[PDB]
Amino acid sequence: QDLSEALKEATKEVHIRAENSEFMRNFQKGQVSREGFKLVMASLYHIYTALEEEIERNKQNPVYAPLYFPEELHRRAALEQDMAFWYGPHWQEAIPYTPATQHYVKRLHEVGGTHPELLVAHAYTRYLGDLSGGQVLKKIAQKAMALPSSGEGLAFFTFPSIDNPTKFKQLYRARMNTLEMTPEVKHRVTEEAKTAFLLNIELFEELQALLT
Ligand code: HEM
Repeated sequence: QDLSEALKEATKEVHIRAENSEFMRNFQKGQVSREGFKLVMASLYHIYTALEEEIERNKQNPVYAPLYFPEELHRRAALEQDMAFWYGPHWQEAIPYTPATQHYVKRLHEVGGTHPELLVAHAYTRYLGDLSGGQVLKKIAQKAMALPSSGEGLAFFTFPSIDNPTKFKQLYRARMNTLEMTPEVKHRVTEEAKTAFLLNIELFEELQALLT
């Protein structure tokens, strides 16, 4: 079985649970507010910064190299633009760094520095989601908060270097399937993907508590 299919099958259950977290449930209903949106986007800024720092550290490592697509996928630059939009010129000293966000970042650094063969699980969890349901979330946010079609405030959800997300997603999956795989690695990669989803659920649960 291809790694791309194994990951989808391994995370379809936790994905349903993630969609139904209180925060995401409210988001989908279009009940997302500026306060809550700023919290999630600031948290993602920290998460993608860590993820991409680890991707750079392992770009030449065969256990990840086939998935090195910084021009097309990396989100740090986009999040920096969004932070300036939502938090202003001095966003760097204004954005929050929640405990759940810190925990996620911690695991990313452990994986990138000690278990790089599992980094693909984290890239899969974040990037393939961004190219999929992330586009649905983008539309909901635009409608709920009156964000312009021009993209301001939603750079994170925009991929100017990718003509068609569906096509790129198929390419990314194909390259994922070229990674040298063994039962050992496949087993652990799918397990780490479930952990990545849980880290996201825990973040959402925390943000919801901060909002309520
Ligand atoms: C607000 C709740 C969410 C909505 C509306 C949503 C919706 C979707 C949709 C419509 C797809 C495409 C399904 C398909 O092609 O069969 C998808 C796939 C995906 N989502 Fe989400 N999603 C949500 C939250 C999340 C979260 C929290 C994560 C984890 C960061 C996530 C990660 C993924 C991944 C990795 C994929 C790609 C699956 C694959 O093709 O292998 N999603 N999502």
